[PDB]
Amino acid sequence: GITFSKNDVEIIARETLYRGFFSLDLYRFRHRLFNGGMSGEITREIFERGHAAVLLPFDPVRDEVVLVEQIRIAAYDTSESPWLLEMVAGMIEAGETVEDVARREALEEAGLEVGRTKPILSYLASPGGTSERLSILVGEVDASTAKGIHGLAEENEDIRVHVVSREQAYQWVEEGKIDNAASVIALQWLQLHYHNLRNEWT
Amino acid sequence: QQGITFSKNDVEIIARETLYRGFFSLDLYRFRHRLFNGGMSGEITREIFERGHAAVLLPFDPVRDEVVLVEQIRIAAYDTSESPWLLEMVAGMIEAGETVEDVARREALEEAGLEVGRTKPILSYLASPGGTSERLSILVGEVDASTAKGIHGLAEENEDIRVHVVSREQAYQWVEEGKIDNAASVIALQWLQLHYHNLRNEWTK
Ligand SMILES: Nc1ncnc2c1ncn2[C@@H]1O[C@H](COP(=O)(O)OP(=O)(O)OC[C@H]2O[C@H](O)[C@H](O)[C@@H]2O)[C@@H](O)[C@H]1O
Ligand SMILES: Nc1ncnc2c1ncn2[C@@H]1O[C@H](COP(=O)(O)OP(=O)(O)OC[C@H]2O[C@H](O)[C@H](O)[C@@H]2O)[C@@H](O)[C@H]1O
Ligand SMILES: [Mg+2]
Ligand SMILES: [Mg+2]
Ligand SMILES: [Mg+2]
Ligand SMILES: [Mg+2]
Repeated sequence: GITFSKNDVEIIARETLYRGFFSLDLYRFRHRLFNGGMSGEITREIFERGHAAVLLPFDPVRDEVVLVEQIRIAAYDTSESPWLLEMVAGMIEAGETVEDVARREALEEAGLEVGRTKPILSYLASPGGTSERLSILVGEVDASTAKGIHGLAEENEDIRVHVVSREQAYQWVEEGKIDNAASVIALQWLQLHYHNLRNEWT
Repeated sequence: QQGITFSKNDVEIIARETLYRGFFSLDLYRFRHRLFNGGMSGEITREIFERGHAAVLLPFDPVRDEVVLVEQIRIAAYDTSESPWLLEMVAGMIEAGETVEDVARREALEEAGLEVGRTKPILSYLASPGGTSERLSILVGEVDASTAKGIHGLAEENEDIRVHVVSREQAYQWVEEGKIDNAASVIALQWLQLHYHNLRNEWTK
């Protein structure tokens, strides 16, 4: 496994470079080197935007997945369209749990009640430049109740529900039609675990 | 089956404003877009972290069923991880005029001392598109894991990297256990777990 621990790094200071809806911080730190020495003082720019909960809504009876479609303008420059097919997800605020956020967002974004849940994985989105961690759950849903247009208007959130079969969703990952990290991770996990999960939940 | 509903013709980007520029940038996108129930939104603003785009290389030894991991500190992991040293894929930013393949091969040498044989695309993904534009394009690369050892990275860039060789099965079990938990490695190693049988047959013929 890894070589060094938090006993091997000192964060000297963090400087807020930008404070708005999100923050950008300069971390100043020193750390042990693999060759046996200590680094000098290093600085890194880090995008601070909190952490998120992600829900894969899976119907184990029908072998169906619920996707949500919404515009993500940051996708515009490298994608055919900025509207993406994604997992239910939202930011975790102070004192909330991953699972309570997932359930609130499943209701607000897809009109879905969630039954049983299991953790998938918790991952760092891009840890060279952002602290963001996302914790994915799979949630038992009745996909026949998933339809229509959702999202909170007062937050300029406009979301369309799509229901597909599991195999169809995974085909869309293979084809590049679904290409955001949270959805790729969740649906690859589903393809590796669906036999046991469907058995557990049926 | 239809898929997504709207295209770039359905969104108007009114302006972008750089709010902060240093090594990276934070931009404010100002835009309007079509609504599903009809009509156009009002003006919306989003803060977007701009850091360019990256190439990622999963170094896979098909003879040995082994993967090469690189360990380095990622200080952004500190607040949510037991240690900021992460086990990762070879990866680097893509400079203008460069291909994903060119970057992947260069970084394999710089970060792991690895010569790469054949490559195949895995997947290209958006890291976190609600708040960053970053796209990462993953290749799998054919390597001899018996050549993978030691300390690498560019010291003049304060890049200090240690090579680890593990079995594919061990690497994937570490994803399941949360010991590997950065997106690029998770995506690449899940893909490998779904495709290694055919990939080994393809590359050992
Ligand atoms: N946050 C930072 N702030 C300042 N300088 C930095 C930073 N990150 C890197 N540098 C400088 O830039 C040099 C080279 O950075 P390269 O190695 O091509 O990129 P990558 O591997 O870091 O990022 C690639 C992906 O993997 C990661 O997970 C990222 O999140 C990306 O998603 C470093 O040695 C530093 O001097
Ligand atoms: N970039 C932004 N700039 C300004 N306001 C924003 C921004 N993003 C969201 N808001 C405001 O905050 C509201 C709620 O945004 P949240 O709870 O985070 O949900 P989510 O699904 O968007 O992001 C969750 C993850 O998925 C994505 O990939 C992200 O990268 C995350 O990783 C928006 O409707 C706006 O009012
Ligand atoms: Mg959301
Ligand atoms: Mg929401
Ligand atoms: Mg790198
Ligand atoms: Mg490098």
